[PDB]
Amino acid sequence: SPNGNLIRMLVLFFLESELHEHAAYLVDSLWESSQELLKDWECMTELLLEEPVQGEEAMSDRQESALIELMVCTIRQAAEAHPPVGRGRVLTAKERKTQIDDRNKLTEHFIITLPMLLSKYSADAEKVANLLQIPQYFDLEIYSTGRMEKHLDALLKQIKFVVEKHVESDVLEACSKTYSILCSEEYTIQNRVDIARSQLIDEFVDRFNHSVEDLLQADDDDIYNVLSTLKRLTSFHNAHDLTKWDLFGNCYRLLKTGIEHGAMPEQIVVQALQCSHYSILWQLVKITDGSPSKEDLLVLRKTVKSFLAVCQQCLSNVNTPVKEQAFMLLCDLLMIFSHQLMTGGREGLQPLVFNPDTGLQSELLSFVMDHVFIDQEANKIEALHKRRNLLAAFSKLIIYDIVDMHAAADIFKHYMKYYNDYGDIIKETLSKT
Repeated sequence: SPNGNLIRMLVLFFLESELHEHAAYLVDSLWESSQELLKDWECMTELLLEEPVQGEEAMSDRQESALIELMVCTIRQAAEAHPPVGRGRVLTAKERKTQIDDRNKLTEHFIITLPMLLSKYSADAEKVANLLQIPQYFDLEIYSTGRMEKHLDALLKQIKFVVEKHVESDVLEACSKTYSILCSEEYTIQNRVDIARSQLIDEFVDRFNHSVEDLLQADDDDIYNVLSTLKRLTSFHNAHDLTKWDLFGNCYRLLKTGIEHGAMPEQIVVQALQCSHYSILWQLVKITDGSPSKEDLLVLRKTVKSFLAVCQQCLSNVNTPVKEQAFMLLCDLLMIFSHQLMTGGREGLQPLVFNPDTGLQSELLSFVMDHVFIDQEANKIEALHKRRNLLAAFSKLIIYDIVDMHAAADIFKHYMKYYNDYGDIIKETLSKT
């Protein structure tokens, strides 16, 4: 493949030079002139899947990662037929025809080759997370049309292998999204994916339940067995309703054990808090869409009240990731279960309304002082945007007077004191320089 040499050098140009920071911007800039080369997906998957021939240099691991990332960018650009975010709308008749044929080409090719790609690179977390961004651009009807049921089985097989081998959050999130996508088209393949997903969840709920009992009744393995299985269940509980498995019960036991004795690892606490939050959100969805009874509402109220106390108690955990996690869920729940919940003819949801007492408001205000306004490279701007999200989620409680909006203003005036006292002098000084 002479196109193979061009693809190889394009990967080299993207890695060796600093002219293009993002792969999506490089693909977009060359899309007008090199669209046919950038859509030779048969050539890209052959470079990734075939072994080097005699006299040919093997691709390094970084070049294979860049080729995968570039390949996914071309898949998006061909399927969506518009530049990526940041570079952005009527398509001509030919462009719409090109999009339909592109969508058909990439769907048939990657329904076959994505299982092969996932199998070869199953251990590489960054590569698998990128490869799992591909099914969202599939024309999923082809699974039934082209009689490609065996390739759906091969994809479901490789996703389960990926879930079983990985604990990274981006990998587990990409697997969860792929399961959600595969159940969003037609019921014949929806039922086949539901069977594979439910069996995958059943196997990890059993392993999680057995690990929780091993831990509470500790070893390094006991800690890993709980954390690793809880990570996969927490990642799937966002997009998948896992309430038929009573996951809140064991998460509550883990959090209560960590509150009394204070020996629970921080990441088990963070995952247990997040998993419990997801369970509550799904329980609210089911209780909202249906016609619940008085017992249904008060059962969820008992659950939310006990979890609000756990999040408040977790604010005193020695580990700051637990504080931030509990604080984010506090600001989330106090906004969801406020009087906002009674909008749109849903006054029957009043028993689910919660008002934070004085002690909780004071502890929420304390977190802002010690963990949002702190004294003291790529992790600095990430922690800054994290603290901004923490303050933004807390500011919504201020606007609607869920917390003491006056006590929060005095905290704001305190940390803005240098700007109100010397800001005018500093502004006009930096202007004339």
